[PDB]
Amino acid sequence: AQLRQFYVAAQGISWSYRPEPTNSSLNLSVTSFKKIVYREYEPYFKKEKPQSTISGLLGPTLYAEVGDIIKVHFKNKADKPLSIHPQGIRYSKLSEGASYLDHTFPAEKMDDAVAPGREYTYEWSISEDSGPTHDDPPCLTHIYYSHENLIEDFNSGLIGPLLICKKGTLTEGGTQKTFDKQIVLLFAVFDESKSWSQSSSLMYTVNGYVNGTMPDITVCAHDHISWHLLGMSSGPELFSIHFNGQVLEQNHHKVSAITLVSATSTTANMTVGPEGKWIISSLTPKHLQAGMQAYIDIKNCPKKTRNLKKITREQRRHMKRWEYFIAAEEVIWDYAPVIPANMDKKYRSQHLDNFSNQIGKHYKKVMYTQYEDESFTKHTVNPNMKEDGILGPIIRAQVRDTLKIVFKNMASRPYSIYPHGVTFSPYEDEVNSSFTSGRNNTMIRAVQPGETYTYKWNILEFDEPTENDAQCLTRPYYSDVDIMRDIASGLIGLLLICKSRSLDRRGIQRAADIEQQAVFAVFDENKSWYLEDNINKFCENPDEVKRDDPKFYESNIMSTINGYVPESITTLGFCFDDTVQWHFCSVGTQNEILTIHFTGHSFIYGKRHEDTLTLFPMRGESVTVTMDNVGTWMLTSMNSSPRSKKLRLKFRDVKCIPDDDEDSYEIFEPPESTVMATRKMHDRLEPEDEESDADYDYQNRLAAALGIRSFRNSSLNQEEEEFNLTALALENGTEFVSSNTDIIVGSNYSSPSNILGQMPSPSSPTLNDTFLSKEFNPLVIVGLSKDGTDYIEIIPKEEVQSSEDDYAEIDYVPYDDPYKTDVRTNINSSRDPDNIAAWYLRSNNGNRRNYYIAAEEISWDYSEFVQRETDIEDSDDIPEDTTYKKVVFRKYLDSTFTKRDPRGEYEEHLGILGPIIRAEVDDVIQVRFKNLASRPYSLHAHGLSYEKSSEGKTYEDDSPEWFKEDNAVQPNSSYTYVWHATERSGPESPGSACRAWAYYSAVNPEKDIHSGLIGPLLICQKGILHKDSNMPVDMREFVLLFMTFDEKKSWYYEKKSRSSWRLTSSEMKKSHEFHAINGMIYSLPGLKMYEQEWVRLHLLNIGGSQDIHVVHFHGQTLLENGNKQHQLGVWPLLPGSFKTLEMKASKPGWWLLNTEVGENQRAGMQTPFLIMDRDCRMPMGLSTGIISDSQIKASEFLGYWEPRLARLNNGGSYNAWSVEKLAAEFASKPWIQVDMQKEVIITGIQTQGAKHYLKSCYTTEFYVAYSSNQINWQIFKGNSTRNVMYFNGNSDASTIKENQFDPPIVARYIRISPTRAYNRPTLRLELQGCEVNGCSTPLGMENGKIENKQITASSFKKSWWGDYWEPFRARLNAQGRVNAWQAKANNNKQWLEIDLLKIKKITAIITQGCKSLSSEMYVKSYTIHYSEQGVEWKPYRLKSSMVDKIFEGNTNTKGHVKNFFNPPIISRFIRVIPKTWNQSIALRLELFGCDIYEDQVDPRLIDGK
Repeated sequence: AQLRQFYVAAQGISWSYRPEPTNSSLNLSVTSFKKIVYREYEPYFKKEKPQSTISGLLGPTLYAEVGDIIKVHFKNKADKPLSIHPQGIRYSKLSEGASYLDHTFPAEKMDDAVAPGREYTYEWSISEDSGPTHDDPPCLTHIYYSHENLIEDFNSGLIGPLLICKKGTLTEGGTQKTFDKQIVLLFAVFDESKSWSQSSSLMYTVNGYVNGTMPDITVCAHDHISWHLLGMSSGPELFSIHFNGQVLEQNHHKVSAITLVSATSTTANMTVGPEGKWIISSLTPKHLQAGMQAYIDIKNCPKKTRNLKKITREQRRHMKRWEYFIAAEEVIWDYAPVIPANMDKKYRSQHLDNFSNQIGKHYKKVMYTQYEDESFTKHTVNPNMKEDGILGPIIRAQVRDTLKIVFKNMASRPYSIYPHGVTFSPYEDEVNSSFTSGRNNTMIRAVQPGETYTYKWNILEFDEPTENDAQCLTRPYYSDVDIMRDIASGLIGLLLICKSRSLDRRGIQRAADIEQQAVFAVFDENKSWYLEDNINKFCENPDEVKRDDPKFYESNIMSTINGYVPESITTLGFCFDDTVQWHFCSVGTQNEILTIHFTGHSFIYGKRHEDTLTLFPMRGESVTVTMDNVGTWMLTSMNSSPRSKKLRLKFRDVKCIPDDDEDSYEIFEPPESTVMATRKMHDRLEPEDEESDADYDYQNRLAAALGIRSFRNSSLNQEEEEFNLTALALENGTEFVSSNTDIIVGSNYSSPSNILGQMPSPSSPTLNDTFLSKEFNPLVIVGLSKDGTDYIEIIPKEEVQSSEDDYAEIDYVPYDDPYKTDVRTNINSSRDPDNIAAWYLRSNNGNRRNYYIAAEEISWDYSEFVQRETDIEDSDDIPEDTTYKKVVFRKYLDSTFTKRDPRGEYEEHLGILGPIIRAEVDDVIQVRFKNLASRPYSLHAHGLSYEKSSEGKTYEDDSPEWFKEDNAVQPNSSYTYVWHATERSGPESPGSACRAWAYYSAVNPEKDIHSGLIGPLLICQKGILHKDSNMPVDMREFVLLFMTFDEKKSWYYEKKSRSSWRLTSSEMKKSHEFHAINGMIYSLPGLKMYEQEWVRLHLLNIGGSQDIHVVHFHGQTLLENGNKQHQLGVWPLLPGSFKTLEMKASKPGWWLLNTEVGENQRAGMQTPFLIMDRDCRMPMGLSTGIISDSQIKASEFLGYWEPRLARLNNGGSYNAWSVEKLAAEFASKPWIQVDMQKEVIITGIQTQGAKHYLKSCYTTEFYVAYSSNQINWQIFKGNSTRNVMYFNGNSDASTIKENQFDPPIVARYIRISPTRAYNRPTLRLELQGCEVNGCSTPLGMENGKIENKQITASSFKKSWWGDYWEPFRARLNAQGRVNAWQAKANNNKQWLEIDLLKIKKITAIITQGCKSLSSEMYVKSYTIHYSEQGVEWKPYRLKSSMVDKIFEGNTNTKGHVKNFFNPPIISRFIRVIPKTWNQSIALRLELFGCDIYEDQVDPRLIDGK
């Protein structure tokens, strides 16, 4: 246990982004912007503490360890109120640092802002749950900033780092015990226009420097470094950091590039190379336009030589260096190979044709060519596939080997090559500055024309792929002299590094084909230096050209895949039950993010299925796809940007010929070693044999590991250091009910009958609407006019497929014309009978699950629940008050489509989202779709497997005599879709309960993102769902979509007419569209949860572009579960992402939900949510006499049985309320209305019968209604199937029955009405609940908890009659002749004192008294005093003047009176002063309030030193 005390101050300096001096950057007043920055001081603010030289504009680093307390003494020194706010800590209301509407008293409003020249103290406590001990690097990093004004505070500085470490790894000075150096980096963009001073300057900055002017970072050789990477900007930005000639390990993955988004942090581990000076920078072209660079220098520190810097000798049994030959040769390139017949012969297009638009484009390029022997450049080129038009040769290398590359330049300019992450470090010690001068920061030497050179790559043991990776990795390689202009010319290469277990492309499962066709490149001809030569011969004359013409500038950019335009590309074919390994990479960069989606199949990424890929600039990925659906499909750039929508590939999965011999053309793989022409790799030993026929030949100097090698010691021991405090116990992701209301009985249920017994939809007998219809037929109103047509089809007969890796490739001649025969749909009798659901019914699973869905049109208002915040009338939110026509999905009951199913209480935080579709593993789902709109719509699933005639797109090639009924459902029509759940759609083995998918209408992709059609669905394991109703049983689930809506693309029949697009480029229709979560901008209701409870969250984002959303929950830390137990604090969401997370609630109150991206958070996307209390089963009066009889009203009573004089529970002579006549057919029943004058939380209700005159009467069923005003009300429904909740009621007289409201309700008027009863309808009720937006609970726990030593009336204990009326017996319900004391003196100077050990906050007091049957005696008035230590005794007085407020008292022997007081009192000692007494003084009491959470700052190791 330690106390970490820090002294800080925010002060103003003069700064110009240039380091001639380190701190006060001025020279001859060239430029000087005002800035405000944090600074650290010595104790008691005596002298400023000296700063290092690397960090110019960066706050002090804060560090902490689990089990400690942080105290901060912030004070202000600028002309601005400022504050401080951390990110990943468990807050309290006194140490948050942010201001919003949370209904807090004035004493809680000091953290919001401090005045210039004043100071405040911040206290934080760390516990197990906010800990780093979940199988991850020991120390996590976070960022802290100012919350007073997000836009203006950040742009003037005010940024600081925070670190949290595990237990036992920290020293006195803040350093660890193992690592040698810790380095922190910051990347930022500063905009001077939005700042304290108004100017115009935009800077891209590392720390505080611009244009690559940063002091060097010098380290020694072969040392371990720990890196802490941040990144932040006021707008949407992304960073792709790269370290030259180095490799890193992150989250059990070996990487060479680090991707970051604004307001994120990351930790990394690194080992450095032998020597040299290297550059580090980003890869986004916007960053390459500016400097964005930093330098690193490695020196040879003496006597620290670890006997290994980077060296491995040549004693490898299977050496891969051979004689590799490449060349860089000029060529004429034709982009469209369609004008030849089908040659694709990569021959030089010598024809120099010149048209208006180039045909035979003859662009001058330079490309990587390949040869055979050491007599380099003689006419012998190794043949390969006709595809891969412009990519260089593919290179393969394993671990622990050498590669010898011979490069000859023949393109009249210097050129070179270097790979990414392939080598831990090039063997730069061998080379010398005589030739390899390294320029300044390269260490790689270019080669002049007519010269040859040799490079020696060496793969070390530290470059091996980790066990939690794919089969093996892919990396790019290109030129070094000038990255952008060399990339503009067509030279690209790929290198594959494969594992010591992965034999070098011998056999990868059964990989018939390997697709290197996965490179997307954008070529710009305005930057390659070959522009002059082609522009000389392009036009009729070269003297009339200029860059002003858009038709000239835009026409020179070509976006292609593998150098071919997507139009002129043939299809592909694949054998059934075959595996294909793809590897994607993007080199042509357009500072954009790209995503791709497969149709009909799914990926396997790591240990999970994704079915959607997002690729980053200059990054490589590897996936594997299993072929299992016999049909034609298409890879598409789904979720595309508004531009570049023409990116598609076409493939076929054909049923394989059953011939035992010569099913297709195949001799296996005749090369088997990538051998079409030898002598390029003749020393490439046989892939069949690896480095040990019987043993590995080994030569190394194994002394780098100071300790034991310990490769056996895979220290993934799941170590869990534990330390708990307050009420925060250790947690791991499981199914935890934790602390809330719950009972052991009931709970789960089974599903005995599954094959056909599941008919749950028509269960509800009555509903709201009524209009009769039936299912009819598909009813495609339009004729057979090309609704189903061969949109895409090519039939190729090609031999160069070559069956690249393992097994045969189809001949494309002997295929099946339908190739969807199976037995399912290959039926020539009738048409499309829905009996295929009976087929493939998986064993005994059965579980035919039926759903009915309709689509219809409504009107929507974005901002409705803002009324409470709408203090000024103005408009709703805009002069155009946010009302637009939309179309949505809705759920009905039966095939008639006549009655609607009302939305209950669980499903109200949904808004525009449609009904939820739930299923268990391996279940058949039949869904009916009914179109009630005025134009066609369809239904497209996602993730789950399906067969054709169950899709919604209009691309398919398979067009049999069935002109497909689906793909268009015109008005007044219905269809039946059949879907099947399988194993690959389920969750993981050790992961959460289940995951989430989505569906949407997909016939034009601009009706699903917009116009309101969203359909998220859930698939979960066996034994979870309930038989009667498809409901979860274990945990509370929440579903969160959030995405901006643009009301200009929903133009079909919700058309954007609006006075012909009325705007002046300054309206929110165009300028700032509606940022919304579930269709509303603020005040999302229906979010309630208990304290110390587990909640499952499904965060899903689909569609959109260039939108990255960071999610923050105030006061809570969320855990990510599944197979690795990774804990984090903030999650970013990418386009087309689905995530499942778990969360635990910490403390009650009102908290905020937002996204901390920046300027798009102040214009919407905010939501306050509530945590209520641990328990609320406290009676709310109505039996003890607190509630008066004037608040009770009924409509009918028999007479002499009053309705208001009968609400008591356990007494009376004439007891209850009677009606004397039950209704005929329905309830239509008289009601009892109860009012409470306030808003409270209601949880349950008790009931009792009647028994008099040798007769027993009791109600059996009833139903409840509630309201906040007497105008309108609702009917309670939850976990029920008959759309109204029917309670079980009584069974016998004089026996209490208890019921629970599964979601707590909020209201002020309640009314319950019976429906059936035995004998005459009779009732007797009691109510249970608690108070809203406050801590109201038996804090003192006077009735059972406090020991009999702290509540002795030490003030004036002149109380005893003699061992009879001993004090501290003053408890609310003390049976027997026991109560508080009776004063012997009965004077006016004698009072009561109560002591508590810890400071606590008291809110209300209930003073029941006069418990004595012999004689009744109470108190009529009293006053209150309090103190800190016991010498102050500050009287409780009103805000007007110094007057002791008088209080009320009892009025009868059995009476409970509860006194409030608006300002709660925070103290330890309390004193009660009796003033007026009817008779001898007697008392009983109970205290209410709560304890301040983090006051655990008792002295333990002061000053932390």
